[PDB]
Amino acid sequence: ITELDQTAHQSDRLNNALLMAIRSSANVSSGFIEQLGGHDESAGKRMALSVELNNKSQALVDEFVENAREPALRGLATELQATFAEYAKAVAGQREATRQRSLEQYFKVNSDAGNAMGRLQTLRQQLVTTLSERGQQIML
Amino acid sequence: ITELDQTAHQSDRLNNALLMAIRSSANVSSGFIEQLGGHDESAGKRMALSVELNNKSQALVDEFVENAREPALRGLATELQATFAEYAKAVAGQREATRQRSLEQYFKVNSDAGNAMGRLQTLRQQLVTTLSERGQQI
Repeated sequence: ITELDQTAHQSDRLNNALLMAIRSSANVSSGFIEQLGGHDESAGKRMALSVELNNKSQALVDEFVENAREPALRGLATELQATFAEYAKAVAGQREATRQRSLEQYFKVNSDAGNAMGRLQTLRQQLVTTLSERGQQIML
Repeated sequence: ITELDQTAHQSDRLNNALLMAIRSSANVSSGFIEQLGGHDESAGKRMALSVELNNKSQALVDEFVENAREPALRGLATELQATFAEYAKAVAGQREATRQRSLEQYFKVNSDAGNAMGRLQTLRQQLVTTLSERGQQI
């Protein structure tokens, strides 16, 4: 029954990582809105929240890769880690666009992140399916 | 295996509902900045996506809560229903502010929204853990 809890924790890492990665990009936009409204300190707070959420998401993504040992899982896990690196740099580019106070630059790397996020969602769906297949197999 | 397939469907309803709810508010803040930059066509598209995502995730949460009859679940399922009702109330306020293009209105509910998503995340974990235990209770 130890192997089942291990699969469930891989599932939680995956679902938590994606949720916090989306939150992180959302907080960048909220920070940019605060700055355009004259609240530079609250913009600073939202920037810190975005980096925090992104760093936690990255920690969970790497934990998932490290604890992935089933061969049907590791090929996708590598893809998830590479694709998340893409998403992180785009969110970093969003925080940098906030720094420039450049709006048209913000829209460019915002589309970047949404593009990479769309591929993270497809990868998450494959891994959840691989994970829960493995869990159901242990039970049968 | 039918009782196991329903705890599987229940976890899928919950995980999808959260992902779409977080995406719904992210589209509103992205839409709001797009209005500030003059990208009004794009912002209108983000608002339509946010309303559709809110509608589907509300439908998934509703179905999840109504099917959560188990005693270890009912309390947490009620907490999710309450928490999600207060999240949709804040994201709807973010959308109202963006349509009115009011920075003042946006700043009233933007913290309400973001805070509740963290709690949604917390409750998802507590619920999936309880569902995973009932699933292996077989």
